[PDB]
Amino acid sequence: MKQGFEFNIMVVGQSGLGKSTLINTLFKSKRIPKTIEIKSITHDIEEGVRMKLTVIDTPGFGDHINNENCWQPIMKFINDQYEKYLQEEVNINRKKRIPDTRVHCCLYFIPATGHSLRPLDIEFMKRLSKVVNIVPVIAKADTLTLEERVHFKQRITADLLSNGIDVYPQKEFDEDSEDRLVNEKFREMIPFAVVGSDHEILGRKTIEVENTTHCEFAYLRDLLIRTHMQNIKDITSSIHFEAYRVKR
Ligand SMILES: Nc1nc2c(ncn2[C@@H]2O[C@H](COP(=O)(O)OP(=O)(O)OP(O)(O)=S)[C@@H](O)[C@H]2O)c(=O)[nH]1
Ligand SMILES: [Mg+2]
Repeated sequence: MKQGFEFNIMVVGQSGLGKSTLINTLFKSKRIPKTIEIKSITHDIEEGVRMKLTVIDTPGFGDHINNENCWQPIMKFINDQYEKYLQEEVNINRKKRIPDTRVHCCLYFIPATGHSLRPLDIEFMKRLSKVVNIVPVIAKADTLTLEERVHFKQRITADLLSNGIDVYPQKEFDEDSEDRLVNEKFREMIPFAVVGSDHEILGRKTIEVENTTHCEFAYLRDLLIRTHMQNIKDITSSIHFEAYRVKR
């Protein structure tokens, strides 16, 4: 006795940052081979209401000498979903609901270098933010100490700001004071410090990934699935998708 709400999360980042590991971690909260192709993974989860969660795994980039050929297949997948949705909106014969395969949210994995963002990730996120909602994440946050994590977060924040990378929740979309407070609590977490679960409590040789004090994956999951879910979709539709509609 519930209804199905669709939600699409895409993981993006360099090779071996724990993208696939986080996906199975995220689904198992309700050797992984090398990701060579873009794969969508869908499972129905009942958080009172049923949600049709789809997670899109992507092959890592930054591994070659030229990475423009790596930033292209992901941009095509995003726009193709924007294309598949638009071909059904113009479809005047269609009596049925449109299935939403559009990427609503996109996690971006940042390597724990402990320094400023590299030109690659900067240019990549600037492209992605222009066509989709990005949520930057500190890949393998267990790599860093407590002190280093604080310093790294402070630095990543400065880059997004200095490079004009608008991440969710974009400040230009805050309605009132109550909307801003909840959004501030989200932005203060960016970049989210996540940890993939090695075997099984979902732990990491030990580090409980579902613990809010050990890492921030528990917060990120609930915020994206429960708290910020509908707001992301609304911005994906009214802002990002309309930007695509006008271009074509
Ligand atoms: N220390 C640590 N290691 C992790 C974490 N998450 C994943 N790993 C390790 O990283 C390695 C790669 O995990 P993986 O899922 O392959 O990243 P990946 O991006 O899929 O590799 P690729 O798909 O981009 S080519 C695995 O050996 C996994 O155990 C994490 O949070 N902390
Ligand atoms: Mg992978």
